[PDB]
Amino acid sequence: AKILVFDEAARRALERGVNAVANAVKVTLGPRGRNVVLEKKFGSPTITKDGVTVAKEVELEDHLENIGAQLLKEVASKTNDVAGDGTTTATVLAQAIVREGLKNVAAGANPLALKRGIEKAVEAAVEKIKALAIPVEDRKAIEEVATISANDPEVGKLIADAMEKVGKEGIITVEESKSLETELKFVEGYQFDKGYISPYFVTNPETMEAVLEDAFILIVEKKVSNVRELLPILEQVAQTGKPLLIIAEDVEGEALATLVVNKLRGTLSVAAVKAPGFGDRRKEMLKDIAAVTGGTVISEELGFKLENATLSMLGRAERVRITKDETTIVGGKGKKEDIEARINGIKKELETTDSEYAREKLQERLAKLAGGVAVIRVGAATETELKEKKHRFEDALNATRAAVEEGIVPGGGVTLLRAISAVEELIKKLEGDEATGAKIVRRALEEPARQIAENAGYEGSVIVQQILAETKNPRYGFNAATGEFVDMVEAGIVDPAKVTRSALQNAASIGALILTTEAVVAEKPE
Amino acid sequence: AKILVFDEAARRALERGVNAVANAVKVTLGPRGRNVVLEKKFGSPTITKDGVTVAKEVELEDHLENIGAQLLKEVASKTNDVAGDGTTTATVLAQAIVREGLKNVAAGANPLALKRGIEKAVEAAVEKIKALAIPVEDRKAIEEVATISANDPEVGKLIADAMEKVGKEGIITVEESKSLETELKFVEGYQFDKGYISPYFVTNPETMEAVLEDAFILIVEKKVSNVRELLPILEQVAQTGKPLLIIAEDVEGEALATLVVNKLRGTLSVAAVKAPGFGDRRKEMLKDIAAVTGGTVISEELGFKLENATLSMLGRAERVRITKDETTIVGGKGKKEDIEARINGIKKELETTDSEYAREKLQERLAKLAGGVAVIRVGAATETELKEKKHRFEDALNATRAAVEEGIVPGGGVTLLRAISAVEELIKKLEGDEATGAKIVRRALEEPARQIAENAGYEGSVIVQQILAETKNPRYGFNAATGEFVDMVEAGIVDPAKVTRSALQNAASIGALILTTEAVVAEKP
Amino acid sequence: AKILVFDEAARRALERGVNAVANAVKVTLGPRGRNVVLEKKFGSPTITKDGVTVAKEVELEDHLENIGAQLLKEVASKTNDVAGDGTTTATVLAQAIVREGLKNVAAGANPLALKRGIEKAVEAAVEKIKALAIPVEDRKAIEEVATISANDPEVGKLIADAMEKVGKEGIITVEESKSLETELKFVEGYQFDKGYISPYFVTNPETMEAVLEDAFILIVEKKVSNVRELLPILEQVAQTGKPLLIIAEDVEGEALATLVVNKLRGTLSVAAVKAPGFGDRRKEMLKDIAAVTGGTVISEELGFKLENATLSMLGRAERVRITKDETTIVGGKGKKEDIEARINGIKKELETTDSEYAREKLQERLAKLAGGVAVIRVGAATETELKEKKHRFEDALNATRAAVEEGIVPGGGVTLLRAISAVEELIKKLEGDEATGAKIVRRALEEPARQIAENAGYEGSVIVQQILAETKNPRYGFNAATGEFVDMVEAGIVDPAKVTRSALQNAASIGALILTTEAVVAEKPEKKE
Ligand SMILES: Nc1ncnc2c1ncn2[C@@H]1O[C@H](COP(=O)(O)OP(=O)(O)O)[C@@H](O)[C@H]1O
Ligand SMILES: [Mg+2]
Repeated sequence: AKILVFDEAARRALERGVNAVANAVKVTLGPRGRNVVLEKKFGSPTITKDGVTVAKEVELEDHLENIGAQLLKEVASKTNDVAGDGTTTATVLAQAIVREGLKNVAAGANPLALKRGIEKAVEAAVEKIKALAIPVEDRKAIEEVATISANDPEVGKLIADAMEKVGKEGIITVEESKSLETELKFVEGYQFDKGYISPYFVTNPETMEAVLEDAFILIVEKKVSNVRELLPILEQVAQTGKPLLIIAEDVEGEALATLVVNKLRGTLSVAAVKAPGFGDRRKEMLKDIAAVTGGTVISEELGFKLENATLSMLGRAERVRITKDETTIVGGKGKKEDIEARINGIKKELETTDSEYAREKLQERLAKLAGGVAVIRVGAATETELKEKKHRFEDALNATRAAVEEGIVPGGGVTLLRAISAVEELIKKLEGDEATGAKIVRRALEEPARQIAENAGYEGSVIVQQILAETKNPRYGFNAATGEFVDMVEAGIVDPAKVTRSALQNAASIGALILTTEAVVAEKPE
Repeated sequence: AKILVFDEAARRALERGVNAVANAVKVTLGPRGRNVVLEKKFGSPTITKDGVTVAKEVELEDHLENIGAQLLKEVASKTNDVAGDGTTTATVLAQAIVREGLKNVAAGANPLALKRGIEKAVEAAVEKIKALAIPVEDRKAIEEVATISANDPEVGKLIADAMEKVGKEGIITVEESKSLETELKFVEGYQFDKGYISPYFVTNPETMEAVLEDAFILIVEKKVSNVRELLPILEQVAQTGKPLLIIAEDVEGEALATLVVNKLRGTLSVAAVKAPGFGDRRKEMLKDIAAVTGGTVISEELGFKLENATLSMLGRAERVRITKDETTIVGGKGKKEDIEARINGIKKELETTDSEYAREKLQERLAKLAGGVAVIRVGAATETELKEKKHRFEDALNATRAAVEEGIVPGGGVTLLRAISAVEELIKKLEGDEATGAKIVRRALEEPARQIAENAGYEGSVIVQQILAETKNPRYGFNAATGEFVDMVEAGIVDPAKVTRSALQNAASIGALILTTEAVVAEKP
Repeated sequence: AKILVFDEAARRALERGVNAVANAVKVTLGPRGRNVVLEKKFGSPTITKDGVTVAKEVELEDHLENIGAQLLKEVASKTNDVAGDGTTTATVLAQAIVREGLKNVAAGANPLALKRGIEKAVEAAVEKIKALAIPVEDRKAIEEVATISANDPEVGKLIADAMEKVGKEGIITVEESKSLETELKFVEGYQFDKGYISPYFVTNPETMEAVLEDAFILIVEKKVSNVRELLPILEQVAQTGKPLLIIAEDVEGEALATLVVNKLRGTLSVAAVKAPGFGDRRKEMLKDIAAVTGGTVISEELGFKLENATLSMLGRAERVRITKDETTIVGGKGKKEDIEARINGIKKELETTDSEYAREKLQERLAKLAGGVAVIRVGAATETELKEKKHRFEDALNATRAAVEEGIVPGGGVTLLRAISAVEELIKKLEGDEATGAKIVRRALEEPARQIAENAGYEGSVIVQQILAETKNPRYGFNAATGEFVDMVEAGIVDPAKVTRSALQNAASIGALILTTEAVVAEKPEKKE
């Protein structure tokens, strides 16, 4: 029992959703976001100033409107997913683009033409972001960036060192130490891009992660779907009192169902994750895990049933962190020999490799194993003070890492504003509805800056003007925090150019999507 | 299926909740609070005059409005949590601040500016509370304070003595004696800031505590989540007929589930508490416990499984008291040797220590082990009369202890009133909406005093005036109890300056929060 | 049936209404202002840019909110009454004063004091307006005032042209032309809207006119129906060989039949035309006609018999045109002193006339007598366009009038911005809420300048700052039409000091009142929930 909806009817419904999210989220953008209250079904209410936190809690009653909300949240988040920030900024830009877009379409503008224009606009914008970016590759550079985003010259050093040694494609993590001091330690471990097969395996509802400490790592290679072939090992581990991380190529049917039940029951704290990589590439990576873990790849190939698996064929580590997009293994306890075994065998095969693509990938396995897993044990005094430093340091890390990828640009929306000039120049060479699109982007670009100042209790439009007024130094901007105009850079208010380029491109993507939408097939109230 | 709400729509909703609580609560403020009737689903109705009692029972049907009520209750209670009182007073102040705040915001005032001013106002107010605070450090001082908060000159003495000997950073506890007399004894024991992992471990529903007498103290270091590795020791202790206190770094899954079931079942009376401190700091404190208890830290480090734990590796004490925020061990039966062993090894490492922070903390461990554990065995006659004295004396203690940290000020709202002048001076240097905020706080400050007189059946505004009239002695105030103006201090109507400073700062926090609220995402019915 | 609303509840409601109207209006303010579309009961709608016109159409469903809407309308109209222009400006200033003020009331300020301060602040403001006023002294100065008020160069031109060739004491009229084009035309001699009492009088068959060259004017107050009384003069004239125009309350019966027959005969060339006005004014006008032609009025109440009339007491003119409904006496031979004394009798009488209607009647007389009557016939392709184009002319005139009266000041709200420094100085001498009151005006004074710039696509606050910034030459302002800061006066962006002063005084009058509200007694929403 579906329900069809076409043309403006549909686009307007989606927009409604888009606005629901965007309006709740943008009140937090900038140094002085406003408070958003979220109520928990059981616990008492919560108050935030974090866009992502609020975005997660936004779900609308109406199917069609919700579809828009979800659709926005998705594309918006895939910004934080590649730069660890700017998910809220992408939402704001998107709202604007959607609004003006639908307005002009309703006034007779051609959707496709608007799109062609919105795209050309963004290109020009991005190109300005680039030519405006400050590279961060020096030692001092990387440290300073992190030092700021963390607000701790020490953690800055650590983050810098951690990167210095593990490398760009290396592994770095922030762990909640128990000690009251923050230190940097280079343990053994691995990390691949796969996450919990079921959101029920989550340990912490807030962070949406599944944290396992001192657990076994059952490394399978088959599709574990039968309970009978799993109960044996599941039992041995049950009596161990320890948690279990399953890394099969997939866990479905009974298998996955059981794992989830006992997990939510308290019988056994587990978490299933799909095997890293694909094809030949995968078994090779499953071994990399067994090596650093001290377990063995239970492959049906070398003939071996699961039920006959010993509570010793499965390696283990000090801590395992599972995200919906990534699995991390800290404290690998495999034989330092097996590990160096892969590292070398990987280098040998690296000389025999000819395709640049294959090379880069062996490179990452090489950098994961070697260098290992730079860990930043975070010291606190309160469970509270910890969550704080934990978050702060973690972000500072993601920030800095992104910062290195695409340089940095002036923050506080200022970079997006400087992009306007580039869009203006484009418009002068454009005409028709296409030019209108370019104009739409140009208007959008003002929102972030404006919204920040606005949230801070200032006249958005006014500040945005005074900023665009200064043409001398493009780094000239408004620091909504102190309420003064300064050099955003020299004021330590910067953003990973990667984050900005993304938020924009993503927002513009959602916009183009909706303008090009001619129908939506939703589910009728079940 | 959520439900968004923005701008004034939201703020007004929250305010509705804020008022629901506040209006039910404030009718109890002061020496003559009015009666509030609360019905119990099963038992017959209840009547109170206690703000906190009433606040707990306030839950609204509307999600949005309730959100406000809960939000208030939280911030309001985190005053009683740091001073053991003034939760109701913080509520009243908050109601006022929220009202005037929203009013002026609706008239076009800038929220942030109002905040900036509400803040500056509080500062100046607090600063006056301080400069007006009565220090409690004398012998008579500390005794009198406690004597009052306990309503027992004897317990006052004991509390005074207990503090006199164990010291500021020392350990003091109130235990439910079996004797019909109240005494002070200086045993052996420990105490850390961690409570029952599950509210189901509670022994007394009223006091919300978990009291275990002559129990074993299974000191673990791993995350006990498996039943198999716990059943062995759980069984040995089960046949002992004695209770058990588990102090692992955490108890979850099956382990925590089983412990709770048998507890509520009657199979085994236990209670799980998380391990004190964090990190290296923690294992060091887990040993301090084993030392005073006569047990051993079951650490997987020194290689040792839990199932193989003997009913002798776990020390024991005469009584263990568990609160949702604190665990107390009275009657430590560890070898007097193992104890003095930590005391000295702690002093040696204390000379090698250089960071002032690390020092102060070894200081508390040092004061916990040494001085010991001043215990106040509480004598009663009824299980009822006991819970009462228990609570009363315990609060009196916490009150007095806090009273020593930050001095005392005139009660009956009078101190808050004296803060007005400070706010006035501030306003004269302020302008715009910022000045308005300051004015909001200034108006709020009158509520407590006013409300008290009101509840007592007098003209609030009138009394509040006659008080602000006298400029000579700031301790001049109205005693709603006798219906006469007197020296609040010399009249024994004082308040821990810490309590007051908190209630204000907290209320003003809720206020600023709501004014800065632009949206709320609630769950649909 | 009533509902009693107090405190903030009441003020907010009122404010909602105030803003409802004000925001519909402000959309028009300035050169880049746009139009509002007012639905009419039957025909096409009204498409204006005029404050009061829009304001008057606004009617809110909620009683309290509506009361607010009304109070604001009053500000609009009373300003239109006192100056005919600057209604939008007054609305904006009122809105501004109401919000900034209502805020302060919520903050605990005493409204009464706020009022006193507002009042004092306005006085100081007005005084500064006068202080910057420049007297209108030439064709340019006027072309400017008009071009602006109408927001059209062309309109400003014709108004200047006409105004010039009709003197500042003249009279200009706006009429509905028939072609697509607008035309400016002057009325030569004395003329009134009465035509030939009988089509037979016609002289030209191609123009349906009655042209009498060098003729005698017979001015009879009473009617005329009896042939007898006429014959004596008709013979005297007939023998003169000259044409004759007879002006009497009416010419009927055998008396008219005579003139016609003789006319058609060739006996005597004549034409009859009813008296100009009515009541005592056509009596006073006949005399006007008298003084202009030179003849004598056969005043039935001065003691004159038509039968005893003489060529000695007849009016004489160089020419006479009579259309189906209009009469024009060209080249009247009247005595100069008779005219002037006839004129200065109206002047030395206007200075005692109140009802603006009586001042308009006693003005078209003094206009005719000064042969100074211009008329702009506005053309357009559609009724809707025309009705607005027509209106713009009317506003431009009202402006011009006011400009001549109290002077001219720099436009674009610039002049009111300059009033700020005055209120500022005043504040330094004020205390308490009274000082707050003054501050309210201080802020309000920016609204006009802001909204103009705003509706043009600029930052209100920004522009107002740069203006208030350069304090060397008060004539410094922003040209919201070109987007450049300039000397407002030199740029030709000026406003009649009268409208400015009025707008503010009216805005401030209602505004302050509102701030003193503490209760409202309205109708309980009839059958609603
Ligand atoms: N080009 C211009 N630049 C700056 N101000 C202008 C310009 N044209 C008109 N104005 C100003 O706009 C104002 C009011 O315009 P208008 O829309 O006609 O409303 P109102 O009913 O108040 O007269 C005046 O102060 C006038 O001088
Ligand atoms: Mg006008």
